[PDB]
Amino acid sequence: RVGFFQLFRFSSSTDIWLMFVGSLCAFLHGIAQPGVLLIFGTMTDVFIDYDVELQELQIPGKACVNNTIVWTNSSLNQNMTNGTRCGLLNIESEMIKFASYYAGIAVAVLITGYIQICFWVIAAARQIQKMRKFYFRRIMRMEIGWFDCNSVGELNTRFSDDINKINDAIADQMALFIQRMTSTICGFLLGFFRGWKLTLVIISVSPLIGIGAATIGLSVSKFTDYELKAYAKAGVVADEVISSMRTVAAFGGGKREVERYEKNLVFAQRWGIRKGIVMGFFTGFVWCLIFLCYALAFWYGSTLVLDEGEYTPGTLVQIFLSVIVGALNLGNASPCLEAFATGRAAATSIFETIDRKPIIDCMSEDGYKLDRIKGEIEFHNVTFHYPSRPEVKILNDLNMVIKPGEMTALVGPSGAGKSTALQLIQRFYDPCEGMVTVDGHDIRSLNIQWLRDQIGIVEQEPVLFSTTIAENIRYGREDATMEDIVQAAKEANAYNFIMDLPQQFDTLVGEGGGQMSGGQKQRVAIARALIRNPKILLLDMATSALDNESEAMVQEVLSKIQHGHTIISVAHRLSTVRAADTIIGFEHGTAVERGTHEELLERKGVYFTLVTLQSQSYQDSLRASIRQRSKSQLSYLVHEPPLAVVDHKSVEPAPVRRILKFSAPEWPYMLVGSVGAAVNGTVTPLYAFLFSQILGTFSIPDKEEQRSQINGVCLLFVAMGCVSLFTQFLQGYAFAKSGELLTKRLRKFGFRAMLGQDIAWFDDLRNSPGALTTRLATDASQVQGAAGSQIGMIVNSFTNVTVAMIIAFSFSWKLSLVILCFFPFLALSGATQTRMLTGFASRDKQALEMVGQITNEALSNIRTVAGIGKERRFIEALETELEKPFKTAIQKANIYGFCFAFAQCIMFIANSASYRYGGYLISNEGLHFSYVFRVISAVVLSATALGRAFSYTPSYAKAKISAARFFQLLDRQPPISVYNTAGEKWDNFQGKIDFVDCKFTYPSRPDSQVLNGLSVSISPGQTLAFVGSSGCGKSTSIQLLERFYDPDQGKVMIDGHDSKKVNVQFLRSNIGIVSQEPVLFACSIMDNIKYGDNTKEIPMERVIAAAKQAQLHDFVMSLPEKYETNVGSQGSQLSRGEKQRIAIARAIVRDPKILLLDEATSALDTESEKTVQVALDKAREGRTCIVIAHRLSTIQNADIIAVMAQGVVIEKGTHEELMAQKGAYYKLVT
Repeated sequence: RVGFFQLFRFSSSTDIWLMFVGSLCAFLHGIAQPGVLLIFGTMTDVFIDYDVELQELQIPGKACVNNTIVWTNSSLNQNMTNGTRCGLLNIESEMIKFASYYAGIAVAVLITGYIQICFWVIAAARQIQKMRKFYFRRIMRMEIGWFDCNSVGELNTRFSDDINKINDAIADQMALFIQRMTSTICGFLLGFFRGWKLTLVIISVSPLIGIGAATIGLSVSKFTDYELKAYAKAGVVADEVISSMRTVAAFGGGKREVERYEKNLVFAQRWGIRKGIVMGFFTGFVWCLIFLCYALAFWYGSTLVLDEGEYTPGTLVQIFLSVIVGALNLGNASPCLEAFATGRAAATSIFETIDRKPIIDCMSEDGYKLDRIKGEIEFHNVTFHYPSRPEVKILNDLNMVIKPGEMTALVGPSGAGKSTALQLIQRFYDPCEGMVTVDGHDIRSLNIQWLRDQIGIVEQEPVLFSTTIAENIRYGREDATMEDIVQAAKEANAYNFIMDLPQQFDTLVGEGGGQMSGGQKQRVAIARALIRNPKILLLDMATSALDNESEAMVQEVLSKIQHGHTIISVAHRLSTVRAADTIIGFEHGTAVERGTHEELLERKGVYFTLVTLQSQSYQDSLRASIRQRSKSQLSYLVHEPPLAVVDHKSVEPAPVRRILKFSAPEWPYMLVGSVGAAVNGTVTPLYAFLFSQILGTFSIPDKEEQRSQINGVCLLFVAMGCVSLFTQFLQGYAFAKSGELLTKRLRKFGFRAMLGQDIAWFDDLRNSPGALTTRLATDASQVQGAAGSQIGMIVNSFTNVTVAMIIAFSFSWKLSLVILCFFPFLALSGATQTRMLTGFASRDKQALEMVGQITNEALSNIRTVAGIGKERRFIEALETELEKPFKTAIQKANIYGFCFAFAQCIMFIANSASYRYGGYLISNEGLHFSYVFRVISAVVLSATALGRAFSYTPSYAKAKISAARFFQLLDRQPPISVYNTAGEKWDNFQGKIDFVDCKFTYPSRPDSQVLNGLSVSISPGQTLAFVGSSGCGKSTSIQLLERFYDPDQGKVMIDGHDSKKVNVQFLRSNIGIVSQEPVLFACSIMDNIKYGDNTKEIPMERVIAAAKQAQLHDFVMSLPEKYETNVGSQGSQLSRGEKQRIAIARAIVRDPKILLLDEATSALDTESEKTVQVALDKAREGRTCIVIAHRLSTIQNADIIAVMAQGVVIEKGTHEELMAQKGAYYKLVT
């Protein structure tokens, strides 16, 4: 949507110069990497020429008998027919020259790379600082309707993240893109313009590699969606069971659910296997294509192109490496394009909200300004509806006037637009129709900044800012003096309270500061209103948010010193309007009454008389994890060139011992994958060795032998390609299978154990059903990243390194030690880069936290800022705060630039030193020149591989964290284990109950809501009813009788057996519960009814009897499919009045000895209550029932009752004798 170059719209001249210089330096640096190969070609040509000369000089004196052609004295004044063929080439001098060239290139790369990053990062930081301050300046000027439409929760995200995305888009990423694009262009150009036949030939094979890479890329996304579609077949079961855990526990259906989940994990396992197969196969295919391209390139570059005489070996090597480098760095530019797209997309909202012109805003050009106003204000035909929902009219032809120097009160229903009238007179909105005037002038065309200065409002709910009390009061008026603040506090009745504080007026009083009671906050808000001595005072239900004592105290401050200046007040309670000079009533958004107390007492005064009479979900996480893991595995496609230059850049955690011990059962797959990875690691140094071998053959004098050896090496390349294909595919498949098996096992055990935890474990907010589902789906999958792939990567890197070191030390140990000095730096470059980057990002976010704090404080209560406070102060405060992120950004620029430039330049220094020493070795010791290339390339490639090994940072730690989260679960021993052993069982269950003064407080809930002193007993067959308060007892007795919780103190006696001694499952097998909400399962009606005794089979006749007893048999028979009809989410919606009867049948079918009717008959209508009450009453025949009902005594008049509201029971007996003793039961008939 937004043009990419629009992102730089805030660039200044200094920024333009910085970006231009950075781009120039990036261009020069990018040229360096493919440009160095030109020197390498001539270096290898010199090596080969010297080797040919040296091999010739070993022949035994050809010219010592005859003149012949090319002997030693050809360098001297002798008649050798072919001319100079010796002496003139001093190898050491040439190598000195080339090492000097490499050192110079290294210095240039260092300087240019540093400047590039430094300048680009600095320019981006400056531009985004300016952008953020401008964006905030624009928000604060939006009309409040714009804030009604837009949520603060997303404005904060726009301010924090979206601008960070733009930063990433115009930050160093642009410089890296420029460098890599110029590098690849030069890499291809220096091939084409040195040899075009070979360059064209090796390019012509590129399309197949492109197809392979594109196939892998498409596969990532395709199989992400396929996996998500696959696992949901079990995700639905998991979510269903966990979201309704209490019913499953009550009916003991855990085993069936576990089996159902196990039966469904297979689809996800299968799709994981297939994704692994595909990805491994295509990676192997790409590797095979790479090696076949190598073989073709070398065979063709030899035949008819080098042995025929067109090229020199140096040109061949240079062309090949230049094309490889170009292809590699074209690939590395892809992340920059993704970053550019993300930035271009994210900038749409920011720029549109920056360019938006506000309807009404703080300004001085809005027009007229009055002086010496009477304060008189009036309305005319005002009709208005909130722009967030224009469907509903709030005001309708409002025509009312407030006289000056007096008070006016507003009364009426809350929905009569009572308060909205206030927001219009401080001009939060303009009326849709009509006009509002003050002192004879329309509010529009009157300078808003001046207008809101005359008005002073008392907020409906007090709001204070994170500063001192003195400043919070001074916000009302800037030039207010300290004694003025003291006077305002005294008038507001806050002075005495404030002076009692530990630090008095200077105490911080924000939400982050010392907390205060609501009354004191309202008092200080009133002081803030008063300090500006407003001409018009608005009281928008000040006391509505306070308790009775604070209500009275604040009302005492109000209506006491309020005279001279007009007051417009909305009454929280009607009694307070008695002193108003006038009273205006609001109904259907129009003024009606218009008469003072005596005049509105002309008739009933419905409101006043009435008040006096009455009062006197996992999908996001799973998708992200799947995509991130797929991308992580994609790193193995990396392939550098030999020689040349490297590819610069492509709750506590559990011990790995536990993870591997848990993953033991699938060892053979891991072993096979390890073998595959070992061979794959061996591959790289072997191809470096083959390259060095190729270079050597060009010094062979016998042309036919040279041809034979080159053909042999090409065949070895082909064989290595095939081996790499097969081994890569095998590794991928084996490790994918290991990971999937581990994930399935872990999910099975995790879900199986999750059903064994005590109910209280589910109540914890840390164990929300959404959180549990996310843990089961995502975390169970991430654990494989620490067992399967990690072992393979470790083995791969280890084998690579060991083979490379073996080759290097076998062929030359003196040169290896020289090149080995740079090995640590090459290995640690990438790891240090990544970890420094993430640390800097974390520090930058920590710095942004303060801007987040200030901006959230400003926006969360924009109404207070705009109406009474000052808008400009917050803009300037945020501008001042924005310095810290810029300060951190500058040092990030410096440090990151240095660390990047040094990492780039280290390789060139290594080449310089290594070849400088190799020259000496060739000159003196007599190494074959091929060994120098062999050693250097092998060591460098092993160093790069080892460095890439340490890049496991993003995934390994979180995999261990997930493993720890699962392990803490698996070994947990809940206080009440459904899987516990047998205990205190008996066959003769009688259903006798007895509560012994139980004490209970909920965990994860506040220690209030307590059950205290409950002591009641029920004989078999008698029904007990609980009624009274809506808390502090009643319901919790249901959950204690069932083993959901155990009493904190006291005991519950079931048939004379202590509850804590009875086996949980055996006890729960005899109880039947009904809940106010009849939760059901998506199976058929018959399945739900059969759910009652899932542990055993039952005939259909029992279901018929249960449905008949539940007033359901006839109803279900009327459904299209009868008993087999599907239920719940199937779409066959059934009203609660029917699902309740289904639940009643489910409870009855098991023939429980005890019934728990937890507030049934709470349906939506009286008809449902009538339908279900008969079924409930029939259910209790000959059973011990603990019935709880919200309805009056009509329900519970059947049997004994308890009525208390404090847990303990004092009043107990039949309703008739409860009536006789004049108990609290009378309230049920009063």
